[PDB]
Amino acid sequence: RRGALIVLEGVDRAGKSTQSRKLVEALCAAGHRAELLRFPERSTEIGKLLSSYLQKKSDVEDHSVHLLFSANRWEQVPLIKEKLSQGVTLVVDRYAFSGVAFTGAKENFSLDWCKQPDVGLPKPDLVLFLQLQLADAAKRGAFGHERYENGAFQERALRCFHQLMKDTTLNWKMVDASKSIEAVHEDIRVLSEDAIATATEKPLGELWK
Amino acid sequence: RRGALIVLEGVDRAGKSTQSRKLVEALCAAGHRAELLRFPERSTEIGKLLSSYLQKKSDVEDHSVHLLFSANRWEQVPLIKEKLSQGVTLVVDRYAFSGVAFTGAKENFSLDWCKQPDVGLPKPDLVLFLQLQLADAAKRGAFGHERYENGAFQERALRCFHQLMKDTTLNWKMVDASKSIEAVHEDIRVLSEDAIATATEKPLGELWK
Ligand SMILES: Nc1ncnc2c1ncn2[C@@H]1O[C@H](COP(=O)(O)OP(=O)(O)NP(=O)(O)O)[C@@H](O)[C@H]1O
Ligand SMILES: Nc1ncnc2c1ncn2[C@@H]1O[C@H](COP(=O)(O)OP(=O)(O)NP(=O)(O)O)[C@@H](O)[C@H]1O
Ligand SMILES: Cc1cn([C@H]2CC[C@@H](COP(=O)(O)O)O2)c(=O)[nH]c1=O
Ligand SMILES: Cc1cn([C@H]2CC[C@@H](COP(=O)(O)O)O2)c(=O)[nH]c1=O
Ligand SMILES: [Mg+2]
Ligand SMILES: [Mg+2]
Ligand SMILES: [Mg+2]
Repeated sequence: RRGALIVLEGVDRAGKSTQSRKLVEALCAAGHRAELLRFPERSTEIGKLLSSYLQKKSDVEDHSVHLLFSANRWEQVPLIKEKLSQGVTLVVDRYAFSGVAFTGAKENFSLDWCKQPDVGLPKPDLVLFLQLQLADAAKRGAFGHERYENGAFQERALRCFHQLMKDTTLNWKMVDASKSIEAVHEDIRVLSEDAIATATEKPLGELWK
Repeated sequence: RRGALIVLEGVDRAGKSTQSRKLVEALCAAGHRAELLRFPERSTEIGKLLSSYLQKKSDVEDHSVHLLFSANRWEQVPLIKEKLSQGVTLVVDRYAFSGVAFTGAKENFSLDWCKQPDVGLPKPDLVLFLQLQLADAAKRGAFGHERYENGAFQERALRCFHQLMKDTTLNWKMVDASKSIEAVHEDIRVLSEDAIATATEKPLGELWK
């Protein structure tokens, strides 16, 4: 009985990390085997290049960095497939969607080109998109100092996210991330319990193919 | 008057590195501004991951390593465009073709998927393919100990190379690499002088688009 692959995507400060963490804790408290993953995963060789780039300690050509973000997901595929096959549900804090939306926000990057490297990755059974008015998201304190942490770039990534959501091959679920942390959690949790109960029914798919 | 982008591809031990070196020396002796590049370029962060992988000091998931080889070319695009625009012809010892042929030789890698990351790179004005009977190429001493240095894998990369050569958007030129080092050089050199003289006539193209 395989585990489910559940991804959280969403506007900046939309609550992806808080909800990913709470979701795993709640699933495990309700007797599921669930573990948390995030992207980028900064602990590998690739991830350390990505962390330095996001912190602006290094500059990386735009196509190269896009490919490194994708490679960073592929290096985890063997582990993802193994965990799911063993019945462990995986909750993932950002995935290929963020990859495509962020590079796709830069000038002269087509969505098609941005998606290709991630074609074939493990297909999520559930993709939650935490929706929040960009302005309320900036009221969630203030912008950090990493790359992309500005208003104009975020609006352009949001547009790309909306294009990806026309992709009917994927089980997208909109979440109203403007509610309290606990109210948002309870929405996410019920949609996740549903997905887990149906993921044991059809094999793990392949993304964008 | 832009420089030309000339790539050498070819079967193992076909003579790509020797000819790349001789070609640059001859072009410069004949008053051209020409410089040598190679892929993978093992001096960058990415290139050191690639060198360790090829030497088998490290194992890398197959999709991730394919993307790293491509990223390794994109990190050099800014320099490639700048050099060509300044009138410097660039002689390149392996390029995206080797990227696609080598991963494309592994099971379950489609040529389409393998080409995507390199879509958009600077399009070579001339692609020389050094042809040699795989057996005569093994008579060029013996196999080293790096990855892919075996007979069965080389035949499968050669097949992929032949599929890429049906790509009429590219100026492929077959070279008979079984002749002497000097005879092969003289063939390559004349085809290169021709390409350089025509590359000042149309803008640098984009690969596979
Ligand atoms: N529903 C919520 N209401 C109010 N504040 C929240 C809510 N969810 C999270 N926060 C706070 O807002 C900040 C961002 O939350 P976080 O879960 O880190 O978002 P995130 O989407 O992962 N951000 P990022 O990784 O920067 O895109 C943190 O201080 C959270 O405590
Ligand atoms: N035309 C030739 N005839 C005979 N030996 C040659 C010829 N060209 C190169 N060699 C020798 O064959 C070996 C391989 O040459 P090299 O130029 O390094 O090939 P290469 O294609 O770059 N190999 P690789 O990088 O391993 O695919 C070297 O010892 C060369 O001196
Ligand atoms: C997964 C992924 C992410 N991104 C961006 C989103 C914001 C930043 C991470 O920020 P956090 O580490 O704070 O989640 O990195 C990309 O540009 N491409 C990708 O493939
Ligand atoms: C450019 C490139 C190369 N290759 C392989 C060809 C043989 C080895 C390099 O060997 P040499 O360093 O000895 O040329 O690396 C890939 O697998 N993908 C690529 O994108
Ligand atoms: Mg977060
Ligand atoms: Mg060589
Ligand atoms: Mg396509």
